[PDB]
Amino acid sequence: PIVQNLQGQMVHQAISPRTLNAWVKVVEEKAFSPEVIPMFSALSEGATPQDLNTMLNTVGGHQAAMQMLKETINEEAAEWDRLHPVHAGPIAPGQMREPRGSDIAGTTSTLQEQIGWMTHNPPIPVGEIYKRWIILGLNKIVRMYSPTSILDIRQGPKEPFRDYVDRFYKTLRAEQASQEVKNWMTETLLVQNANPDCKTILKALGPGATLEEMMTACQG
Amino acid sequence: PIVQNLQGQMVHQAISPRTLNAWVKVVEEKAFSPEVIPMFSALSEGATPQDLNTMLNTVGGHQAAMQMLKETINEEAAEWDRLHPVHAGPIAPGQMREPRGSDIAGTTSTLQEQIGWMTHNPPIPVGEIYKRWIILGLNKIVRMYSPTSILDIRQGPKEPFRDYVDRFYKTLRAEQASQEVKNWMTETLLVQNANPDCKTILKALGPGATLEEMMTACQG
Amino acid sequence: PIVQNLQGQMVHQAISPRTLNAWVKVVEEKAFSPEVIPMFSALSEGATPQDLNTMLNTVGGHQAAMQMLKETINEEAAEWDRLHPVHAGPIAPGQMREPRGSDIAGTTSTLQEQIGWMTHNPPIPVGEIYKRWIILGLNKIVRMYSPTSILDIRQGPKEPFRDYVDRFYKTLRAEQASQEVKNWMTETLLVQNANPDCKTILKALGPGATLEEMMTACQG
Amino acid sequence: PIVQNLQGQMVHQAISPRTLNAWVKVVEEKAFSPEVIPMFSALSEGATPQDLNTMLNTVGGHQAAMQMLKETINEEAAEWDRLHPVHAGPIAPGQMREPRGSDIAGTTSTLQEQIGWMTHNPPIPVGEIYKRWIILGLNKIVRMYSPTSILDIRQGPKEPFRDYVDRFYKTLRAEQASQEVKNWMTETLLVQNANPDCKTILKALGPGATLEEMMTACQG
Amino acid sequence: PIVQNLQGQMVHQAISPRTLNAWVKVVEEKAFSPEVIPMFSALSEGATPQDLNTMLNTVGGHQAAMQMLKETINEEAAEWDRLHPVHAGPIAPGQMREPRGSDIAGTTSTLQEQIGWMTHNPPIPVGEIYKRWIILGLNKIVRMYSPTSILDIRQGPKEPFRDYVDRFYKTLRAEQASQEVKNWMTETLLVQNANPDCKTILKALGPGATLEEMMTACQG
Amino acid sequence: PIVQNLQGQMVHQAISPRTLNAWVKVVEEKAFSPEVIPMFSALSEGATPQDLNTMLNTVGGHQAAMQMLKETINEEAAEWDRLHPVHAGPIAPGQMREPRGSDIAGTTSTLQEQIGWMTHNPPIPVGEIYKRWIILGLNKIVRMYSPTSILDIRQGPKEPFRDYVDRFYKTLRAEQASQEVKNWMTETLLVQNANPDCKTILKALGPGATLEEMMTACQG
Ligand SMILES: O=P(O)(O)O[C@H]1[C@H](OP(=O)(O)O)[C@@H](OP(=O)(O)O)[C@H](OP(=O)(O)O)[C@@H](OP(=O)(O)O)[C@H]1OP(=O)(O)O
Ligand SMILES: O=P(O)(O)O[C@H]1[C@H](OP(=O)(O)O)[C@@H](OP(=O)(O)O)[C@H](OP(=O)(O)O)[C@@H](OP(=O)(O)O)[C@H]1OP(=O)(O)O
Repeated sequence: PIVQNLQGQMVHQAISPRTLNAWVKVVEEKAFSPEVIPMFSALSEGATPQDLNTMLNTVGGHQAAMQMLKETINEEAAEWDRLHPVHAGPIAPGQMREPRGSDIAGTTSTLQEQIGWMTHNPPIPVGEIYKRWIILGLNKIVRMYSPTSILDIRQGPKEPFRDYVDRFYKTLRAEQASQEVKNWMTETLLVQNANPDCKTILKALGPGATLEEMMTACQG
Repeated sequence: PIVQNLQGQMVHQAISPRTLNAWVKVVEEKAFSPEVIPMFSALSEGATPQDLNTMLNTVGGHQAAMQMLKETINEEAAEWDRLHPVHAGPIAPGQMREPRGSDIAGTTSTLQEQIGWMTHNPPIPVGEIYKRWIILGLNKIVRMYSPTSILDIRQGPKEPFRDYVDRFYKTLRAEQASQEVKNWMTETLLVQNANPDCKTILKALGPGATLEEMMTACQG
Repeated sequence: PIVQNLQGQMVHQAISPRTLNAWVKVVEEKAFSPEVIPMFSALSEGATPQDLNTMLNTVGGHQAAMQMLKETINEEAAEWDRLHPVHAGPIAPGQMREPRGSDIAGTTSTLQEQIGWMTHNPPIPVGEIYKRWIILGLNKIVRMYSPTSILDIRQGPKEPFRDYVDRFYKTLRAEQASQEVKNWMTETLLVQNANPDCKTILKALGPGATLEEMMTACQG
Repeated sequence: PIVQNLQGQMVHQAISPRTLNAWVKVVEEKAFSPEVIPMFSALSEGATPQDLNTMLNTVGGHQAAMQMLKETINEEAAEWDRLHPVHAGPIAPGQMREPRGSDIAGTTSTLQEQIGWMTHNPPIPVGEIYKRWIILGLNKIVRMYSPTSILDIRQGPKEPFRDYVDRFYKTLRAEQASQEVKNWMTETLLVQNANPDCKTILKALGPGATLEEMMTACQG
Repeated sequence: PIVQNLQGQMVHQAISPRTLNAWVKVVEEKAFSPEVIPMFSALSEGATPQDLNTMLNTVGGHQAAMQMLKETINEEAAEWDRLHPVHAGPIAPGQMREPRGSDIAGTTSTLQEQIGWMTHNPPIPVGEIYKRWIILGLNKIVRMYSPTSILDIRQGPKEPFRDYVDRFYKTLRAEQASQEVKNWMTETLLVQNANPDCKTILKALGPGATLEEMMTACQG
Repeated sequence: PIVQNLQGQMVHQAISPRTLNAWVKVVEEKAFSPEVIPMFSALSEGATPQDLNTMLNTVGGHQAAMQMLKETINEEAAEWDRLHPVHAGPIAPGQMREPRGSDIAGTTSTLQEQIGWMTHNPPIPVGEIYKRWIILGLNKIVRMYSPTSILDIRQGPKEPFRDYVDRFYKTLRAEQASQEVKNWMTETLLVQNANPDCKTILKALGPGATLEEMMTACQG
């Protein structure tokens, strides 16, 4: 992608084969865990919209997610076009006007236009907008691909509380609810669906008990 | 290949063995899916025609498709020679003669000649044209190695709609239809080739809903 | 992370895929053993808080420890906010106010703010404070994942004392005890919970001898 | 090999061990397939005959082919010596006479001699000629390695035409006959030795066609 | 860490994860053999005391050896403090006093102090002192881990003398003694504790021959 | 090691960890074979003697060969001391006297002396000489693990001729002798020790037999 230059501006460079190999490995090993969402921001720093398009295309299978993200990109491009004032008239030499939905998506914009937009004055980070749209698409796709809800988790009589609370927090992270709702569910459902023995132990522990005390109490 | 040197001008470089090894391993481990076409453009950027020829030559097996690509290269070179009259003029330093059909593919041109063509003023990315030429072939190559039709696709009574839409979009990517034709064909056949209960539910929902409602309407 | 340009000004770079891939693979493979605590500081030196929280988020599984460390980070940030004399009123131009309880976590502080803090006059090592908080959280996590206590280790009648003292010192490294108590216990517990013949040999050898004499006298 | 300087003068570069290790491991792991013939050039660009000799000597297994290629190199060096007699006379400063029969084989010469030959104007392509001789030796080796002829191939009744055409083209590539007769026979023998259904479809198509049409007609 | 730059002054850097991963894996997999002592010196070139401490602490298990080497480091630091003059009072600005016994290990001295000491004129090779202390600790732990002495090695009645001489030399390399003692042992003990037939053949061949002649004398 | 600077002066470098890792892996995995003899030289294309002995001491096991090569190094140092008289008197400033028998091995000379000798005018390839000394030693190392002679090889009736000729050439290449004896034996032993059918075929073929025709006539 675009790499920094020693005491210089930002110039475009070829995509590292290591980056794409790591991306295909991580999207072929699990491809449906929340931690792959930060991984995206660990590799899409400063990348051109063309790089985003190539990364989206290089994935194998699961084209339903590709259609989902394409639809979200189209609708958000339309909303950006309607909200942002239209640009016309003589364009200043050396720079280009604010790109429309087609240009930011990379379908009609070449590499030179994206490079000029990155080095604009003031710089226009439409790559950031495109990747935040992709982040929203990833959020909705991980909502889609989550195979369980939050309220249906139940701890088995022989099931340890360790992996129980682990999967509870995994589904909590998969949930898109507000912070206060997350706090309420983590304060209630963590005991509403546990084993009865240490359920009553935690009830005896009183309200607002930290989870370390609960985990040291549910043992045995 | 030719890479943009930091705080300096671009210079020719030898092909890294790792890129070729990754290319050959991904060719031998994966079928002729559409997503391999962008992957090629993720490794052939800033490459001389000789580099592209070497990349083509490292193919392991499936030489029938290689013969198809060679024939398409020959016919495209013939078309290029036919549409470009022979450029006759003085030969002086700083000016290089017009490459022919055997020269764009790099079969009869040395690496130094390609470097001189790249450094010629004005720059001639004719080798890049050759790249797109092979891309064209790769397109039909996919259509050759995914012989399953798109009209005959039908979701079985026990076939989940997730895999149904996955294979439908795989064959769509294998298809040569334009963007609008693809959109129309999907918006028709997705509801035309579903389970009867899904058909009734989605027709009760009505047209205009995105694929999200299509998925969430007839779950199970 | 943060690097110094050769004969140049300070420049902030991204995270290389090598470091994150190695960290995630070693975390997913190796358990929550004490040796992972130094390993983190091997790869998280001079890193911005945003890089630290992205590295934290890229982990997969064991979300109970993640929730516990988030709680500890939040409470420590609140304590830092209340104890520190939070400046109020106007801020002079060209300055940067003290980090917030959420700015140190990186969830509300932009990368430009982090860069300004790093190069501030005088510099603010907020990233180091966050790293120390992470170190405390990892100590809590390794205490949580401690298999057994330290007083229950018993030497087998025929098991060699070599692996006995090895696991004793491993558990000492995994122990939550302070400095003076561990100094007291490293001179009396090992000679008290060994085979009787070697115990009496060590007792006759005299107190104050280092562990090399202990192991040589205990040789069979 | 010998690499160009960053806007400077030609400087010899050290041999990368990774390329040699990859070459030897792939040669010893997969096969003695003719696919090594082109990719060898990708690993021997701008390399002195010493580097080629070092690469050749580090091979493992099947020393009979090594003896064959050594004998071919010796006889071709003798041919070069007898066709082009050894030059005599004092060597003017700044130039150097052509390499001898042993010098061109990279045996009785040092790296500095190759550097002086390369910097000499015109540059004598001793390395290129040695590479051509190695290519001819490998062509003879792969001619030997062929376990069957080209005219005895027959297609099984219970086999798809894809494997038949694949093996026909791989054996055609493995052939060392003249290109003219090869291209003449690749349009006839493929149907002269095909299954009856392909034969009937092709003779219904009529004499003369492109292999794309042939292989699409064989489908179904 | 301390690594030279291309035609430029040395700048601070960080140890690559692959180096530490290889170091820890070879430490945990091969042995606590003397050959690891040079290996460490291969990976400790231009390394700050912080890097040395991190590389030391990244090992998993064998904590008894870690405690032993820490104790030897502490006693060596005490010896250095008592031997080298104890500076009292600050020095003129621009210079710093010699690092304390706790500063060589890096327990109390930060990386900035180590960098300042390294760049100070005259240079402070405190890292070299720490490395040689680690070398002494490795030598003593190798001597500890030797399962047998050099005096009680007996050749098997049917075991070939190749394995006998190999194990004799391997044990000798683990011996911490002068080179003259090693020469005397290799010249005397190699025949004293051998099989009667090789003993008689060795005595017939005389004591003036080298190891090669005597090992080729009584083969079988 | 010895690395050329970009159009600059000669600058010393430390040994790359990957080079020594590859060396030790190929030594431990692949048995002692002549093919690894070039593998050493490619890994030692310019290095100080200190680096040579450092990479030589990394190998674990087979210490008998290490002792043999150390003895040969000592005897070659004695030879160098005898043939090259020791010189005394004044030493020119900026230059160092020629290395002695102990200095070439690097046992007494420090890294600074090696650097000064590398940059000496005229250059002193003392380390190069050292490497050729090692070559001599490894020659007799080839004689160590040779299990049979060059005339006891026999082709079994059930064993294919390919394996027989492969082993014959392995033993021929491994064996150290003159060129004339190899030329004599490459036409006598192989025919004499072949299965009777193709042996009499070769005898009917007569003189001038080449291995290619030899074992293409032996097919069947
Ligand atoms: O291509 P990069 O991502 O910049 O990584 C390179 C690459 O190593 P890898 O292919 O293993 O990643 C270099 O190898 P070449 O491409 O030159 O063959 C290597 O050079 P050496 O092989 O000589 O060590 C260099 O290391 P360095 O920068 O120390 O010269 C290393 O860079 P990193 O070590 O920063 O990944
Ligand atoms: O550490 P791993 O996860 O096993 O990956 C390694 C590593 O490659 P990366 O540095 O890209 O991770 C090796 O490089 P080093 O760490 O030894 O420098 C490389 O070896 P080469 O550099 O010689 O290519 C090797 O490849 P191989 O297993 O073919 O030897 C490759 O393994 P993977 O290819 O399985 O990732």
